[PDB]
Amino acid sequence: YIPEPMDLSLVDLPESLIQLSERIAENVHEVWAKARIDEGWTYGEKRDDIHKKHPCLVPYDELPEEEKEYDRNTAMNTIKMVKKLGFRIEKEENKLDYIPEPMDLSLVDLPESLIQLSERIAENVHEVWAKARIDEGWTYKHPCLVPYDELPEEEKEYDRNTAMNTIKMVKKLGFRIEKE
Repeated sequence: YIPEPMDLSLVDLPESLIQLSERIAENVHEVWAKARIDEGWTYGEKRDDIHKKHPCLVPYDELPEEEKEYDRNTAMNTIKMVKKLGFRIEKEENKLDYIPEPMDLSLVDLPESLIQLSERIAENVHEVWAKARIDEGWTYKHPCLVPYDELPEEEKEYDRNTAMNTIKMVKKLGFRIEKE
């Protein structure tokens, strides 16, 4: 099995999609902070995994720039995937006082075309994961290094709901995704 992820190296994002990419990365930080603060986590300068302290539990603007890169690139890469498949994307606080306010996607409905788009994203994301690690000498050592088709529906439901949630964030942020 040789994973072949989509080549995004030639797609170029205009300013409106760069900004969309950054508001997505911002919202996934808030989702993460609400999730863990409700789990009983708090800010501390160094991170303790058993006393539930962590330093990124901060307003997004007070995160270090390196600390923002991972989500920004992931969000940007998903937008590029959507672009390379031929989809248009068009329209239409103090540290101690920080309460994360993630978007609510509970009621965002996705048409069937975008649900399958989400599935296509999840497949390629799994493909990027495999190649990266298969390039570093891994082998089936992980049992997820399989064709996306031959993954167990337990894990395939996870990747697909992650991509589905990004597509919902785009729609709640006022954008429209249409083929051609």
